Amino acid sequence: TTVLWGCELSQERRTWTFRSCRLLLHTICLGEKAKEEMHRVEILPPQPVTIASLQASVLPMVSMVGVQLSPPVTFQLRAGSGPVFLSGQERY
Amino acid sequence: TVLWGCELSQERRTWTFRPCRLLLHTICLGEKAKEEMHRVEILPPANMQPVTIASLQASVLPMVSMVGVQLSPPVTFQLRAGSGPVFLSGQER
Amino acid sequence: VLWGCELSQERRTWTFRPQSCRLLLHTICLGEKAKEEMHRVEILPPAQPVTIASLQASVLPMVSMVGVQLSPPVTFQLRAGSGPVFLSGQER
Amino acid sequence: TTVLWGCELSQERRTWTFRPCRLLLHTICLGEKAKEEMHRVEILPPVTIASLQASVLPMVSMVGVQLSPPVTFQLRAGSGPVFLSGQERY
Amino acid sequence: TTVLWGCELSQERRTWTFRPQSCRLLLHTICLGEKAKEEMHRVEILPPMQPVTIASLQASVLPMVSMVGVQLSPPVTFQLRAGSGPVFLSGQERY
Repeated sequence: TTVLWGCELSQERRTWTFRSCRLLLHTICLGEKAKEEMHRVEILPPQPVTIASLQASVLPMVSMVGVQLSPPVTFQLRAGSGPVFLSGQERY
Repeated sequence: TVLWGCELSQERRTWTFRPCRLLLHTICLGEKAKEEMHRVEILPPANMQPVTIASLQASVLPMVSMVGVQLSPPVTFQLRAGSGPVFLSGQER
Repeated sequence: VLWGCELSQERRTWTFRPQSCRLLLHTICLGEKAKEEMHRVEILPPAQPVTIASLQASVLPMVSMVGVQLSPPVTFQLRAGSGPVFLSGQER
Repeated sequence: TTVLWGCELSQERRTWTFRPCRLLLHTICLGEKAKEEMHRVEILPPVTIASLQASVLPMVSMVGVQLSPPVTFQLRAGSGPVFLSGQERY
Repeated sequence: TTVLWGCELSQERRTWTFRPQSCRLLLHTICLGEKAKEEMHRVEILPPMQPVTIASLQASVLPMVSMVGVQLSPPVTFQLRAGSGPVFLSGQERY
């Protein structure tokens, strides 16, 4: 049974934790409100791993369909104001 | 098994798929779409926040290909930001 | 086997026929000769069209959609732009 | 068996042929030394598989395409260099 | 058993080798840091045979790429062939 999953990161709310046997991570997208500075999203333990770098006037968003993450997973907006959205599916 | 497609816009920013599995392939801006960024969401089914699946803009990225996304119906797409047209393609399986 | 086609304002359509009961669609690419306007490629019904790609020379000259499998007959149409636009795939 | 595979195309070497199995093709990338013109890469029996340009799209990923050898790539337009990467399987 | 993997390449560390029944490095994304300057970056894999180029990125053009589905057999040596970075690689160690 797969359920749709999503989150929004920003400078005000820089972190989000998924914490169902696997998180299927599909896309990462900038919101229309996001400033122009490069954005960077990392996954934190339990060093950080950078999974995406995006910029409004250069690369709207990115697809990474196929990535499957083992929970718990913490995302952090390591650089930029956001909003930055993430989409995916929980599967078990 | 069956090809699927839908165009979202200011006139129609919402669409819902019902019949097993929507394979979602690409999302593309139309040549008549104006400059502004466009954002496409999937709404949660009624039973917390819409899930953003694509951000596109004509001068910087006019489409994206997310082959491998497989959605269970009903699925409601919404054109959250932008006037469109924005197209969606995929297959009903 | 390997399969490809070129669409243009002169030749706007290109129908695939004959295993070869599956067309794997891999990439869609603008030619270096395509002019600056946005290009849109749709797939047409046998007997509403579905847009599968939007491209523009100065913004995004190609796209990969490896994984799409289509059931023949498939008719592609260059709905907008003058081309050339190329498609590639693998008859399966 | 799997072995990493790569080749480089350019005006000085327009084509490259892989043969003695499937070639898993991964990415196609412009070199930093490349010029600014649009580059187009074909597979010759031609089928165009990529268009790239340094100031617009310097590479593309094609993880999933599997080719039956022999396979000949051609730099149909542009001066290069253009790199291809993949994996020989079996 | 799968574990998240991530490395950072730069002028400082312009080469990293992932060393070892079985294990595959699943290679997911390669992304420029916001601190990378304007030059083109190119990342190779060096034979444990010439180097193989796997990505070309540039901040003002294409700051990252996804290559989900690439499964590398160790040993795998990554090299930042052109560019000062930082450039980040992400993936998972499987099995």
